[PDB]
Amino acid sequence: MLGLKTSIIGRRVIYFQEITSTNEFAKTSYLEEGTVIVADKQTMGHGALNRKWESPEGGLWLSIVLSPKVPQKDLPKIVFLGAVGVVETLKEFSIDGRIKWPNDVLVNYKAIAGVLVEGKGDKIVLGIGLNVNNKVPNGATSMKLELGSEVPLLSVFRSLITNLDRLYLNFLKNPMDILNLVRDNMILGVRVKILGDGSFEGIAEDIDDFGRLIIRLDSGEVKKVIYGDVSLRFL
Amino acid sequence: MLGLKTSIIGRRVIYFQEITSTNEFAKTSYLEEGTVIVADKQTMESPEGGLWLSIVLSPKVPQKDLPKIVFLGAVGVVETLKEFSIDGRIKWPNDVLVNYKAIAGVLVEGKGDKIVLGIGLNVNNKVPNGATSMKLELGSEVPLLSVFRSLITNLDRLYLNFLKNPMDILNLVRDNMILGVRVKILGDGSFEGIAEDIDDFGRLIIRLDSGEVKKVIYGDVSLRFL
Repeated sequence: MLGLKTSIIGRRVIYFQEITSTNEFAKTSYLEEGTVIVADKQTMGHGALNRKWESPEGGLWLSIVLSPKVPQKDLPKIVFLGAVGVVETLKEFSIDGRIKWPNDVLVNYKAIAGVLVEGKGDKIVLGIGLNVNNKVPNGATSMKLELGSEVPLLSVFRSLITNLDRLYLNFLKNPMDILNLVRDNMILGVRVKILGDGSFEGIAEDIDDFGRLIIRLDSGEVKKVIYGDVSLRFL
Repeated sequence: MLGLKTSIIGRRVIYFQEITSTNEFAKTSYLEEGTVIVADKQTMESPEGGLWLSIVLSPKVPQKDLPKIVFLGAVGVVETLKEFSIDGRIKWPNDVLVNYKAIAGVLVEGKGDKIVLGIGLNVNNKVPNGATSMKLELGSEVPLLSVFRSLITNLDRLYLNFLKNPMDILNLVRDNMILGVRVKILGDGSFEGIAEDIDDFGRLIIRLDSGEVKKVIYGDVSLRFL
């Protein structure tokens, strides 16, 4: 009854009034490629680095099952499809989102969405959490706060699924393309600090052909940061 | 993202751009009670524009009451049609007509612990000769999702009350069914008479011209209006 016209993502959609985690369900259940798992609220949701995700009613919480037949080295870039898809959807609603490498989307430096990718067998699960009408933590934002009006949640879902399907179909053919979209929609030219062991600071210059963040330290040294188990802060 | 607030029916919803049959998927798959299977179209064809869904139910009521599940679907559809100002009436015991034109059909299949309630309703889809749709009745396209929300809400209320008071559904059927007219019952041969009412078991009571009264149990018979 939803009348989705996408080719792969959205062929099937499993909606839950409540769920522990859309990503966990997607990982442990046999689902055909393109299946979208979406819930009104998550009781045990999280994002990258297992950062607890408050997923109250009003937000868009979903996961997508993908099994891309692309070279092994390209498989990691799936996370960027999510970030770019969110940026494209936000633009349709007149909101300018920018990517905080590698998994977050900010609006005027305020967090509005997060992406996470996990694996189970040969299946890849792309998880996305977008603040729409839900209440958000101080410092964060939502489509509702940015527009000063409630936003039809289903309309956001339709828009995002449409954008993700388009990006995914092209990814299967031209997998290097997504990096260019990320590059043009990410926050660069500013100082950042990579947290954790061997912590360092420098200017986030760009991302390379592997999606690694290229940072120029004040000494002139150039470091390439792999995305995945990385924590970054804007200075 | 749908924000359904129902108690059981609609706790989960599995949507398909296309499927062979929502009833077959529901019967075959491991699904929890209340899960709704809905598709834009069924290939084995229920065309795009219609509301094609199946609901997984596990009612813990006496076996003598289970035959009444089909009525939950028929009444639910009638209530939704009335919400859209369409006069749907029940053709005993599983069809809904508008001025004698088919607009919806209900199909229940079960094996005890799992009963599948299937419903097909013509909304914006093209329909066969003699049938009608919500779009044809209202004169314009009807938001399919709005019909879905309305129906799911009605079915959930009807189902929850049925679990506690299985007899209540019968009065809603009587109040919304086509009666007082001649019908032909086809099965082991056939007979004709006036459809008088439904009894406490949901059986159709027919008065033959001879005065004989027959009680029809659905399962291996078909009803035809004359």
